[PDB]
Amino acid sequence: MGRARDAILDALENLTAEELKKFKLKLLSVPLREGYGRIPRGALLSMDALDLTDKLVSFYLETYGAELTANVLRDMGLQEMAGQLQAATHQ
Amino acid sequence: MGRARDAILDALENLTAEELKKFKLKLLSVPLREGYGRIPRGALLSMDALDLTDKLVSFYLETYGAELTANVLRDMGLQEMAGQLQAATHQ
Amino acid sequence: MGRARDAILDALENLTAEELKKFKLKLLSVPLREGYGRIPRGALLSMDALDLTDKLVSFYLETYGAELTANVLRDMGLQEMAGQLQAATHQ
Amino acid sequence: MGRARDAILDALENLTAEELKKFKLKLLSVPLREGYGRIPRGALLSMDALDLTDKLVSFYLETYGAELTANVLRDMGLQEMAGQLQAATHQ
Amino acid sequence: MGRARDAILDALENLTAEELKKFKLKLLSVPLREGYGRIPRGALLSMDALDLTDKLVSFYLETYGAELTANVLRDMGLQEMAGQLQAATHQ
Amino acid sequence: MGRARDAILDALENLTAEELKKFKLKLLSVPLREGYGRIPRGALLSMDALDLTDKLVSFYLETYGAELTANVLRDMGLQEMAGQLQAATHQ
Amino acid sequence: MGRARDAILDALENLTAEELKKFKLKLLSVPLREGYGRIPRGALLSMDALDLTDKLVSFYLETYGAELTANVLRDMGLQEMAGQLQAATHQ
Amino acid sequence: MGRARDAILDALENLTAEELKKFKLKLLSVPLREGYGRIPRGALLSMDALDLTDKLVSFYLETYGAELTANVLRDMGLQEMAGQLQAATHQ
Amino acid sequence: MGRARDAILDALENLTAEELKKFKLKLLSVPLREGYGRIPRGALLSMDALDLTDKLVSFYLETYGAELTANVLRDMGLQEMAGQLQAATHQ
Amino acid sequence: MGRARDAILDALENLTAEELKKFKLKLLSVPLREGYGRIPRGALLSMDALDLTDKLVSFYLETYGAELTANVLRDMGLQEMAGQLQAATHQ
Amino acid sequence: MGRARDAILDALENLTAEELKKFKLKLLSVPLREGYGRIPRGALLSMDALDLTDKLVSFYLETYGAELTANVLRDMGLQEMAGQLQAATHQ
Amino acid sequence: MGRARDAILDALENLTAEELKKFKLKLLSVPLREGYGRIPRGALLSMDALDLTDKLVSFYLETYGAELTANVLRDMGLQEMAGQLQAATHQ
Amino acid sequence: MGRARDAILDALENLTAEELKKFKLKLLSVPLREGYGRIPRGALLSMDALDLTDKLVSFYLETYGAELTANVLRDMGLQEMAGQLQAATHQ
Amino acid sequence: MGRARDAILDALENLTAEELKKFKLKLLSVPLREGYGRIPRGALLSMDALDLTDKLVSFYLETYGAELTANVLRDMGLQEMAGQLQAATHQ
Repeated sequence: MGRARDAILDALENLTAEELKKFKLKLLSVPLREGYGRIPRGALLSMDALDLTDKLVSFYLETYGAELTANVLRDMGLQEMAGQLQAATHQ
Repeated sequence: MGRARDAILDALENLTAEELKKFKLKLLSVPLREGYGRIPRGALLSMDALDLTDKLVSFYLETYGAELTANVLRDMGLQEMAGQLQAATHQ
Repeated sequence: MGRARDAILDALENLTAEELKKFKLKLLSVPLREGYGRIPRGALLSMDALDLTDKLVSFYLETYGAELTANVLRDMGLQEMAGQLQAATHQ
Repeated sequence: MGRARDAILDALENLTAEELKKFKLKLLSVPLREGYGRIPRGALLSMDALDLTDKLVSFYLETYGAELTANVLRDMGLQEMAGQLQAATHQ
Repeated sequence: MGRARDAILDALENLTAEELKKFKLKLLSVPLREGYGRIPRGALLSMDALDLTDKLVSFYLETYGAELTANVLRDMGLQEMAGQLQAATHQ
Repeated sequence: MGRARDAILDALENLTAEELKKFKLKLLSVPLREGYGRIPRGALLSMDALDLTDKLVSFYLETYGAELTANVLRDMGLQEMAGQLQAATHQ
Repeated sequence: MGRARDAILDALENLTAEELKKFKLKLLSVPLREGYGRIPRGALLSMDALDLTDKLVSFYLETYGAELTANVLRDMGLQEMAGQLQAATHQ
Repeated sequence: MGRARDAILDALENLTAEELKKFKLKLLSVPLREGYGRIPRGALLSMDALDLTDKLVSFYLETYGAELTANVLRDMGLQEMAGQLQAATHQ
Repeated sequence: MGRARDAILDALENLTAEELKKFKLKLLSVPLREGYGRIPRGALLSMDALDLTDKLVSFYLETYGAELTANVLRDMGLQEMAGQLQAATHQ
Repeated sequence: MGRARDAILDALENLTAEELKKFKLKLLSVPLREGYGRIPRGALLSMDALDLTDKLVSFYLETYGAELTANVLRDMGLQEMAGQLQAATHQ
Repeated sequence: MGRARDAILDALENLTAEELKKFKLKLLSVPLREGYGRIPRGALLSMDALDLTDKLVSFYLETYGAELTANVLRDMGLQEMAGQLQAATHQ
Repeated sequence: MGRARDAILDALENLTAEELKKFKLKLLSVPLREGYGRIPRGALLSMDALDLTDKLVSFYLETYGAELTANVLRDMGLQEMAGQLQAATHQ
Repeated sequence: MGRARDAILDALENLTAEELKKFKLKLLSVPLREGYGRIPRGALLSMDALDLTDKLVSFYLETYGAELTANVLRDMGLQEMAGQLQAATHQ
Repeated sequence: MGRARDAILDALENLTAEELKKFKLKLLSVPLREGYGRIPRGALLSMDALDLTDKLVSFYLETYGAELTANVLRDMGLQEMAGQLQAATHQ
């Protein structure tokens, strides 16, 4: 199976518990491409890093799952984890 | 078959576990129209969102099942989920 | 016999204990083509993955049984298992 | 989904922990329009910026949620964050 | 069903998590009218506001459930929530 | 809600760190009307201006909470703050 | 039930945070009457006023629970709260 | 049938979930009279208050079942529940 | 039978409740040799250590089941358990 | 008749449900003497303590049934149940 | 049954929340006699005092279970609890 | 990993607490390159040297993180610390 | 329990905030008898008088705990407090 | 088991609350040998001394776990703790 489920894990494990809550809150309002659904609010507010990675790779695909994570990380300020994620997924 | 069982599901899945319990508690004393029964305490205080949706569409109908849910949601303060539920069910 | 009963099993076996309930609930309201019946609520809410796959291939046929499963999976958000099922069934 | 949940977050994160308490205290007595509820004291006096933004966007809507926040910010003296919020939300 | 289970909820939700402990502790020693039982210590010291309201309306009735709660609230100093509860319940 | 929770805040925020201590100390011996309780020493000697305003408005009512604060302010010499508080609360 | 669980609470709530620690420390070496147990050090050094009152009335009885608290308060210097407790409990 | 199965329940319901574990642990090593067996560890460490009461009145008799419970409660420090149980059972 | 089912248990029983979840998540994406199947998500995300060991020795054999476990453990950083497993299995 | 089916029961009833699973799993690979068979997996992973005791005394004999149980109990760390089993069986 | 399970509990209940963690960590490397097993890390780092006492008396015997506890307690500095444990266990 | 996280630490540890506050105040208005975010006021005005270094290296990269710090240090007068930082980071 | 935990408290409560630091610093290098441990710097350099007394009586015994404190007090110059401690502890 | 887990503990308990944070920050940038992983920031910036010792001995081995700690301690200035650690570990 694709390695995109491991690049996201190494990015969501390098950020503290106060930035994970902000990530999960930003994930409720980020614009989405057509044909994709949105994770319900009842789950996004309890999931930890592992469940969040699994849900991200399940609802979206590998490529879009990586791109959306990188865009959200860039938007909230952190550009080191976003850069690492882009470097890992792109090649 | 009627799609009002899917609008209620999207309304009970966007609220946390401390708001679902309040919803189930206020469902015990909400005024009811004539000819409709009340869900007993034994089962109502254990069902999750899916079981709650099924049971709500079981005792009540599509139209009244949506209206009662919207009224209860507006009663407890949440006017976003109630608004989207009304928008979906009305048309 | 047809191999479409095996593609459905490989898709419903990757669903957790909470997503299978949502699948079985969405199966009660999904629009149906003319000439096909609906699974009764008495048995639908008790089956496991194997019984669900067998019953789905029983009421519907291979092609429609795969298409309905893929549509229900896409509707509830999961677009990875839906894509896998489509790839397996189409060719 | 609307972006007014993001403009409020950028306004409640630029004020210290001594002004957040004042904001949450003035939120308990601010005048409200008809049809809207008031956040209970039990939860309002324990939330941080993220939960406060989520609850403010949930109880009210995007437009009124932004207007009330701007009015409360202007009431307590801070005219820079209120102006930034108005500029972000209006256009 | 009577609306006395809603007036009590609005009174136990406007007091913090340190006053709820005091409420539950004082509930173990207040005088009781004849014919009524006392909540056991094992369950009382673990309930939050919702279960507390449910059990208070369960063991006692609506009228006595409101009067006892108002008396306990007045005993521990809080004369705002007690006054609001009295105003809601009496008329 | 009542606007008397804001007039008290504007009066306790104009007190230096040495005058707030004297206010909190003289609040321990001021005569009280019948039916009202006294704030315990455990919490009274730790609260800041915001918590003090909240507790003053909770233990007493709006009218008595304002009158007692004005009387205490006048008693220790400061008549500018007491005069402003009286002018704000009365009309 | 006995009122002695309310007289102790009004005595442990009138002492600051550095006197509760001293109270809990002197509670570890005060002489005890025969037949009564000693609170373990593991839980005694974490209890706040409410849990301390509950445990004090649980391990000992009303009369001995009041007398021991009065003796400990007198031994550590505070003669006002000890006098208040004695007056409340005796009559 | 004897009322000794009701006095034990009223004593095992006034103790919290952290004291029930200690009760069940001390029940594994308390000295026993001749002719009586010991509850196996496999079922003892999973029973709740109701099952524990039933097992205690089943393996032992009413008189010895009350005496053993009182002695175990007195051994572990709690002399209020033990005294209440003794008063209830003796006369 | 083979003793490699006991060396794996001694390695999966020394992982905390948070590292077993990571092990089960990384087991969903680890590269696999030809001719071997993959455990479905529906069952793998609920297994504890004992069922995980049994399933690992069921789908894979003794040698490959040990090598895959050692590789997964080493990949997530844990190089003490991997060393113990290698020492136990190789000789 | 032989009493070794009762000594085994007293050893399998003194261990919790989490250790019985480990016992049943370690029974799948323990070395066996020549001439004795192995319990199949289909039945072994469903039996409770009573069925396990009966089946263990069925395949093996009294002496070997006790010795194998003692060895397996020693392997998993429990040397108290193994000791009491040896004491009961040997004399 | 032996009373050495009661002397250990009175020693592990006198440790604060930070000394029990150190006890559990140092229990992972203490030298052991021949023939005795070591508690797995997965369960040892989550046990509280009661389960710790039960496991300590289960894996080892009464005498060794007390001696190991005394050795570990003295090794970390605390020679009061270890002293009373030795005094209780020896005679 | 890059060593620029250690060169910044030696620059923010040689300056007193009256200069760290000025550094943090100047960091709120310094011009920034395109695509980079600005640290919010709520967190920036509470960080010590270590948290400030971590946030500086996280929001920006190694090179820009060092260059911005050197520019800010040069702006506020200190040319020894900035020179040391430039010498360390450049080569 | 022994009264030597109270004689130490009456000696460490008469030290100003500048002499307690000197006492704690000299406690780090004082010669120790064989068989006794030394308090680590991580915890010792933050304790107040109450925690210091508790740790002093816990690590050492009553007699040695008093003697070491008296010697340290005499070594730093204070011979009135050391004399009082010796008089209290000796008889 | 090896005693190198206890030598690290004696070195991390001699660091104040401000030096442990610096140690944990230097642990994020220290060069690593080939074949060893790096602890994620999510858990590194929350751990206390005990969890840090356990995790350090978990990712690395006894020898490398000691050498890395000694080098990091020497880098940050403290050569007494590093000397003690080397003396303990080497022989």
